[PDB]
Amino acid sequence: CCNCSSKWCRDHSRCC
Repeated sequence: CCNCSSKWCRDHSRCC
């Protein structure tokens, strides 16, 4: 799933 570490992944998607 989306990686919380990522800045864009968290900025657009929510942390797993």
